[PDB]
Amino acid sequence: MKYMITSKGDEKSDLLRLNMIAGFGEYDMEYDDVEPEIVISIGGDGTFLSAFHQYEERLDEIAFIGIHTGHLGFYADWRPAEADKLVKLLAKGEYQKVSYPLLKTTVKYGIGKKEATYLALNESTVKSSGGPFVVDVVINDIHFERFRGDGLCMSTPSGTTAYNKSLGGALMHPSIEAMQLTEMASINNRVYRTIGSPLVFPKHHVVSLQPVNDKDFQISVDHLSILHRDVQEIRYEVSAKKIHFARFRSFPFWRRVHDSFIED
Amino acid sequence: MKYMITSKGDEKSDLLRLNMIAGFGEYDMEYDDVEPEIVISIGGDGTFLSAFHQYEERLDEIAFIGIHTGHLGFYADWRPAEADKLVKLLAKGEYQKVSYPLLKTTVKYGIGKKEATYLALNESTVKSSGGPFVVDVVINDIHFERFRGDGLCMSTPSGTTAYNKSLGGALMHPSIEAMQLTEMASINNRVYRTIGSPLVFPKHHVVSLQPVNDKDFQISVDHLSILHRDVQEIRYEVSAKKIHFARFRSFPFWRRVHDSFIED
Amino acid sequence: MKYMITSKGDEKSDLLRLNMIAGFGEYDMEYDDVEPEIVISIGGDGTFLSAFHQYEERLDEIAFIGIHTGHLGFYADWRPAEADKLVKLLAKGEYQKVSYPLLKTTVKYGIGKKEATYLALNESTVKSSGGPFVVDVVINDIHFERFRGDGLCMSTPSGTTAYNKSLGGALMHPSIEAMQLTEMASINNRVYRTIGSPLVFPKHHVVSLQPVNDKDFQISVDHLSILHRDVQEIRYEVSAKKIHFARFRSFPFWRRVHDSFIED
Amino acid sequence: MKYMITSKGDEKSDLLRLNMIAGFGEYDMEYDDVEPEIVISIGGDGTFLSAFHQYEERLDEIAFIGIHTGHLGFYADWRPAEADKLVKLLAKGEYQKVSYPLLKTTVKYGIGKKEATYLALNESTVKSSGGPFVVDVVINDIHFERFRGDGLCMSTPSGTTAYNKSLGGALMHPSIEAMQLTEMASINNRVYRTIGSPLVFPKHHVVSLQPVNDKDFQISVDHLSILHRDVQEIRYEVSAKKIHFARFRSFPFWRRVHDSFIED
Ligand SMILES: [N-]=[N+]=NCCCn1c(Br)nc2c(N)ncnc21
Ligand SMILES: [N-]=[N+]=NCCCn1c(Br)nc2c(N)ncnc21
Ligand SMILES: [N-]=[N+]=NCCCn1c(Br)nc2c(N)ncnc21
Ligand SMILES: [N-]=[N+]=NCCCn1c(Br)nc2c(N)ncnc21
Repeated sequence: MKYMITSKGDEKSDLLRLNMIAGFGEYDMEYDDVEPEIVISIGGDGTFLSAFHQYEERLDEIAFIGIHTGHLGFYADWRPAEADKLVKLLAKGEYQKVSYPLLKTTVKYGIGKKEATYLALNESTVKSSGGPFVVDVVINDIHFERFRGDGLCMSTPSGTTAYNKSLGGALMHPSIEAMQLTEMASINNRVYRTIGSPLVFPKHHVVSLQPVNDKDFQISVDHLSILHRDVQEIRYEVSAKKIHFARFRSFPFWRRVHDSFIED
Repeated sequence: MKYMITSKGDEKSDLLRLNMIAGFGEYDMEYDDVEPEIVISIGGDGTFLSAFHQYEERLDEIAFIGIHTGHLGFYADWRPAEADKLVKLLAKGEYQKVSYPLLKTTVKYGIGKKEATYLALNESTVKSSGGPFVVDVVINDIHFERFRGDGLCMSTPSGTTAYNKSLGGALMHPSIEAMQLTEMASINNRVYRTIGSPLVFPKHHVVSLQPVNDKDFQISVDHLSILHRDVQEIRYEVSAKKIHFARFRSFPFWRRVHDSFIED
Repeated sequence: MKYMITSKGDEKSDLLRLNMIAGFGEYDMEYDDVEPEIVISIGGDGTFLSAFHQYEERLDEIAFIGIHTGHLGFYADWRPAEADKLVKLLAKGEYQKVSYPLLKTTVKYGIGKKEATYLALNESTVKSSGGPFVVDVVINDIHFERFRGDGLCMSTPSGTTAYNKSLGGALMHPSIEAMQLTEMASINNRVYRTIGSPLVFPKHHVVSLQPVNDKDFQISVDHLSILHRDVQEIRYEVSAKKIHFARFRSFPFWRRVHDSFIED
Repeated sequence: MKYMITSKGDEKSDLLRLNMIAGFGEYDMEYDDVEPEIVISIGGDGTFLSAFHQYEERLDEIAFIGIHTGHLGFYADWRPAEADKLVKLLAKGEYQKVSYPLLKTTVKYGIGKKEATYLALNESTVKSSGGPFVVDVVINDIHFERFRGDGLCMSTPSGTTAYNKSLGGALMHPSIEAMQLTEMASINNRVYRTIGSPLVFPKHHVVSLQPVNDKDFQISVDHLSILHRDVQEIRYEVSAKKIHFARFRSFPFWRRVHDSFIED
């Protein structure tokens, strides 16, 4: 079938990519970076994230594979020495697939700008444009808290091992369809109050951020970060779309967690 | 149908119980504390927990209701002033039910003791009998970490607002079938390593605690706490059984979280 | 003696300032905002911080007083109703003074820029200009750690109740001549390692931040925040200068902590 | 002068002790475990702590030395290979000394028990005898908070790298004469409130714990832990006594922190 390969750009990843392309030539495999059914990432998790966002409009027809040329990654979790064996089973077809949930982000503005929607594989964060960050947090049309601090982070299940982890969030198995909200240096006293604990939301729950004074926020989605003007609402919810991985052997998530944070 | 009412034992709760019993006499309602279909708790969450454990062998034929005579509780979430209105719709039958997941705990010993299983509504904790607490944490037959510290806590979703919250755990909506493991003052250095972050496990995942040197542990299940001798394994997993609540009006979990921790 | 009064700018603070000026006219008190010996701040802690930085070159000849027109502040800790009584003892002379330690910040550049030194009453923070923040932390010419994360915060003792507190730092009594370093969402795994815990340094200890790749950092000193280019080193140490307060009654720091965070 | 050596009891430490005793015989050194001026500990920090408490009534006439036969310790910070060189300079006399602050603990009872005072090198902790732990925290005769949770920990400066560190406390240089109080899984909601942050107290500040309902507490001092009955007050303050170390080369505290927690 149609496939393509993205590379980190260094000497190790480019030559591994050329080797896999040459190996794919020995099989009925067509290179196509416009409508691929198999997208292979070579480098790190950042290389995988770019590959995800390059084809986020055909997620339902693509099975991703990540190869790490450096340290082990949560998405690029196959060593370069397994590249040749990867080519065989990838061209043989007939492989099982694993799907992870994604985060949907919706940004609404005033008159002049159309509602913008984004799709995140790791997390989406909100900070202020320069002054103090103050927003009202509304959960399913119910006012929950007035947050004051550095910012907030909403994470996918597979994204919990990234920025979410550094903020005290919990690591959840990617088979749980949920999203997790964490705080960034919240100010708490007798007058200002936040929950403090991370919050885990199931499907169909809508978490809304609404400005109090400043309407400009620095919003990030994975590696992309843009300053948004005249914002009326930020809307978070578990996406109905999922990312599909090609599965060729058992690499449990908790083993991947152990290898990355305990030892390997 | 058959019903019964437990009371905290103070003057406020006993008289409210007698009032509801008198009100139930005006309807086709039989008092039975042996095979009740409706169990009403009056007092606090601790009173509700005792009512849960008193009838944990007929959870599939009982719809629980909690009434708080003091502050708002996560299980006893109905004010005493709504008692009369509660009697009407409770005796009218025809009400919807909400189910929360439970935690299954299995304790295995050597020769002489039979495997003991417990059912928790909030959480189960493990500490040492006196010396240092050291256990190996095994996730789905895979060694994950060697934990050294004060202890560990495995929480239900609805139990996340209790002891789990005090240990840095995340608050998760009770509709998510999961369990959450948190650490208690773990020692970390160059030689001893733990994950630190809380872990959220889905259904069918088995988390096992195995001793290293001492085989005596102080194991708690909700309010009950017993010293266990000659322990070979502690086994945690989401229970196949659920607790059923009688639903008479919308009291969202996140609103219950807001009223208890933000303001009311 | 010579005195001056700064105001928050709102209607409540301006009229209180005019009242105190009129009261000072009944005594031998000269208004001078060039060489004052008494600087009175009316508003909040932010108003006090501006007054501190306006006269940070004559700290050894000025006794500060803070008046809070809103909620209680750690520096503006006198209610407006005590203004008249404040005027009497302030003009009577003869009052005791309390001194708090300050933080000295030194920023070194390459060729073209002179070494810049700053004096902070609360804290100084360092973040990246846009990309990832990575610095080597050197303590008394000894390499301690390579920090990767959002940033770092070095706090004065009296500044520990501000941004330091939101980052997990400890609250220390302002009579202890020290400074406290805290982390901002540090990334930790098997390859990247930080201490995690806050660090408290005594006098004459020098903590140095040295770049790894990017040499541009967003450095803050209290409310001021400037992007610094071509930075070679950031140097932190307890300042030899102290801020002097005029003391007219016992308001213990721990009581001030209790009133602000527990209840009042 | 008079000296003595304590051993961990294993084969490595006993033989190293006999070797040092034989080496001391080549000099004017008298073995005396009743009135020694030099106390050498061989093993780990736990071996050093026992040596400290064995001679805590002659701390002003003893210079301690710690030798670690296993991993590096904060008190036993000299490798076994430096034992022979240690004997020479120890018998040569003429060495500088370093002093660390200690924590004084005072426990008061009702009629029948005399006030008991303890001296801690690391920390003192308080937990409940079985039920819930609730105490009022009084700072310099001022009520600060009502603590509810698992317990509290008051640490010396050098003790901050031990149990204090596991509870989120800050690491402070042992030259700062202070003590640090940390919380153990405190319950916080709209009705119950604690400061949360660790607190650092200078000399002459008195922190008092007073019971609310239960008067039985499990009080620990370093490795010793005793259940105290009918307790009226627990009193913490920086001790006027200090522990003296013999200094033979520069091993900075922050380097000792780096070697133990970052890498070595
Ligand atoms: N070291 N490093 N890189 C910074 C982190 C990069 N990263 C990305 Br992108 N995704 C993940 C992830 N799911 N879990 C952990 N880390 C991640
Ligand atoms: N104050 N107080 N009581 C101590 C806590 C009692 N508690 C029980 Br039991 N269950 C819960 C729960 N699910 N969430 C919060 N708190 C709970
Ligand atoms: N609410 N509010 N204002 C944000 C915090 C303002 N602030 C300043 Br400035 N100094 C301090 C301080 N020493 N302790 C606490 N807070 C402070
Ligand atoms: N691994 N291990 N042992 C458990 C900790 C033993 N320990 C003792 Br005792 N004192 C200290 C100390 N000052 N800093 C760190 N650790 C200590």
